[PDB]
Parts: sequence; C-alpha cells; structure tokens
Amino acid sequence: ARPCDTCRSNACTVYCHADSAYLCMSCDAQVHSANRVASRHKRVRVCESCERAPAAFLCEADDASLCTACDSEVHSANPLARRHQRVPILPIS
Amino acid sequence: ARPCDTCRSNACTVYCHADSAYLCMSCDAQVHSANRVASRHKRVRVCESCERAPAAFLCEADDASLCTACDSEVHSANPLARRHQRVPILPIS
Ligand SMILES: [Zn+2]
Ligand SMILES: [Zn+2]
Ligand SMILES: [Zn+2]
Ligand SMILES: [Zn+2]
Ligand SMILES: [Zn+2]
Ligand SMILES: [Zn+2]
Ligand SMILES: [Zn+2]
Ligand SMILES: [Zn+2]
Repeated sequence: ARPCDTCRSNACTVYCHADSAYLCMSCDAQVHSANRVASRHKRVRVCESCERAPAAFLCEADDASLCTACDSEVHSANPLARRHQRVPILPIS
Repeated sequence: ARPCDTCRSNACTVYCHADSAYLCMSCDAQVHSANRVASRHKRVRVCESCERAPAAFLCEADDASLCTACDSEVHSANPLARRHQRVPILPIS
C-alpha cells in the first residue's frame, strides 16, 4: 500500500493527476473542498490489487478496479481471464 | 424489491434483457450455465434504489447503480445533485 502524500497515518485511496498526488479519502476531502478550482480536479480510485497506481479498468466479473499493469497481468494469466470484458475507468469531479 | 422470476423464495438481483427476466444470483447461474449459448447473455445488476428495474447509470458520488427513472429523480432534486457525473452501465458476460 502506497502511503498518502499529505499525511502520515493513512494509506492512499485516490489519485489526482492535476496535483500528481496520492491521497487518503480524508486528505482528498481537505484538498478538493478548499475552493471551486480544486473541486474541479478529476480524481480516480487507486488500484485495488497493487494499491500503488491509479485504477484504469473495471472488471465486473472480477469485481475489481485495476491499473493498467495489473489489468494486463490479471487477464493474461489464462484463457478464462482473457475473455473478461473490462470497461475503462474515467476520473470524475 | 422485485421477486426473482424463476423461483419463489428470493428477490431478484440481476436483469437479463435477452431473457426478459429478473433473476436472483442462484437462478442466474442456473439459467446461464446451461449451455454455451445462454452463457453469452449480457446481464446487469438491479437498481439499488427501487430494486425493481435494471440499473442504467453508475454514480460514484452516491455510490449507487440506478435505473433511468431513479437516476433522474435523484439528480434533479437540487442543483447539488445535478452536478454528479454518472457513467452508463453496460451489461456483461
Ligand atoms: Zn492523507
Ligand atoms: Zn487535485
Ligand atoms: Zn495495480
Ligand atoms: Zn477480469
Ligand atoms: Zn431465483
Ligand atoms: Zn439470459
Ligand atoms: Zn430504480
Ligand atoms: Zn449521484
């Protein structure tokens, strides 16, 4: 688990490309509630496997939101995993 | 909640448009594991608000998968709800 960039006691949960930062949910709230400009920053949940990279693909069959590398590694393990249909995740808010 | 169309003891959890049927998870597995043709059917989870309609839009802020009617009713209540970004939900498998 990659730690939060703006505090000490928590592991990250979200990633913001605009700030190039990995934040726990509390720090996400503290940072992007300050004003409207920050509130317009698009953020994405962290990968649920490695928890070190922004999530990029949602697989409902796996019930998992994974980053690019983890998506490729999970769905190259065998022909059953390959058949899984994944949907790209988009940053929001 | 809407009952499962193929059994009497469970509430539905998914909707299959190809079968025009609301199904619980047990009956979903029973119906679509019958053969390679039925296994291709794409199914979607049931709306989390009304629990009677197929989910059409995912809202991460509300942490909710809603049908079109529930989506509009939730996100037209006030200008704060209107700001929520929702993504279309795609049936899978
Ligand atoms: Zn933090
Ligand atoms: Zn930011
Ligand atoms: Zn990952
Ligand atoms: Zn998968
Ligand atoms: Zn059933
Ligand atoms: Zn079906
Ligand atoms: Zn509904
Ligand atoms: Zn919402």
